[PDB]
Amino acid sequence: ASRLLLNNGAKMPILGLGTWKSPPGQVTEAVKVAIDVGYRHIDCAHVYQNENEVGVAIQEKLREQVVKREELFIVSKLWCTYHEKGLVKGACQKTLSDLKLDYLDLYLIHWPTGFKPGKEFFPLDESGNVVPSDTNILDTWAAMEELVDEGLVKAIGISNFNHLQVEMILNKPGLKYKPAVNQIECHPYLTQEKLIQYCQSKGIVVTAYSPLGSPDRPWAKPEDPSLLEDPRIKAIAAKHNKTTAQVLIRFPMQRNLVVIPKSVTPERIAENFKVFDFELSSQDMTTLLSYNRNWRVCALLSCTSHKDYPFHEEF
Ligand SMILES: NC(=O)c1ccc[n+]([C@@H]2O[C@H](COP(=O)([O-])OP(=O)(O)OC[C@H]3O[C@@H](n4cnc5c(N)ncnc54)[C@H](OP(=O)(O)O)[C@@H]3O)[C@@H](O)[C@H]2O)c1
Ligand SMILES: O=P(O)(O)OC[C@H]1O[C@@H](O)[C@H](O)[C@@H](O)[C@@H]1O
Repeated sequence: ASRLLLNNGAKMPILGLGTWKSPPGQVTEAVKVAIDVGYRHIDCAHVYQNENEVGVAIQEKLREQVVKREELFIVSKLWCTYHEKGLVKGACQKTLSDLKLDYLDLYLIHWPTGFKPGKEFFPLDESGNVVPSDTNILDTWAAMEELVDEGLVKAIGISNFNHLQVEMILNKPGLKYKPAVNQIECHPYLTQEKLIQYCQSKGIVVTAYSPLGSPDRPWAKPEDPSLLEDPRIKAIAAKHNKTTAQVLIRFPMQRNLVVIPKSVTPERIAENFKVFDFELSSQDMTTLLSYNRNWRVCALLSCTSHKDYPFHEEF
């Protein structure tokens, strides 16, 4: 239960450490602490601008022999400005460089939406809108498949894909490698029952991101819902003598999901690990599910008119 079996035969640790918003000056210590504490799965991305510093931590713990490379499960993601078939290998290689590794365990397409290649992560026109690429999902998928054949990555997957977009890849003529993982937003306010049931029926593992509601998202507001401070969730935690964070992390785990909470605080990274040793009742689970309000932290709102925008479909 500490690891789930992927369709490529590998085993993915059900708990991982997230690194979006982890400042460069703090994330090396954060990752060293996590590995020491017993984390074996780190979620990364080129767009987080801190992979070099994550890589410093991974190298220090490998050199120290705290972990063997084979025990670690390192994830990164292909950013939207590199969807072109000819840019994919290079994007993967730059991430490998920064992280100081010679293969990734899992490489995800970060969003289904391709943007204009360039130095800008969000290329804008003079009208301030995001300039798309004309690339499609299937071509980018074909490029990702040959990363597997080249030995650069062990498995490939997708992130923020809706079920029709997953369908598209699954029905691709001559599909060689299925998506191993779809990483999506999921917590009590966005429970994702339909999509999770869809992916799990197709043998695709689901990873829940922003499990605590991403209280540090740069676009946060005061009137905004807060999971960590929902009295109903505080109550379920009190009953178990756990923290509301530990309840919010255990919740996806009991849905057979992988979950990747972010912290750069050593006490919280430790607190977040102690979630293997208790059980939410079925009443707790059904209750937590009933809190769904279809509320999204990450709606990629600047791309709502992109041909590949994922969140117009029901699921
Ligand atoms: N695929 C995608 O498009 C996508 C999108 C969003 C997220 N993700 C991944 O999912 C990871 C997690 O999502 P996220 O960063 O949005 O947020 P999250 O994990 O839901 O929340 C992180 C926030 O919770 C705080 N926190 C962590 N543990 C806590 C605890 N024990 N008690 C109180 N506060 C706690 C953290 O503070 P401190 O850090 O100060 O402790 C941080 O401010 C990301 O870092 C990224 O790796 C992927
Ligand atoms: O950074 P992620 O949430 O993993 O997804 C990628 C992008 O989407 C949102 O978060 C913002 O527009 C940026 O902070 C980021 O460049």
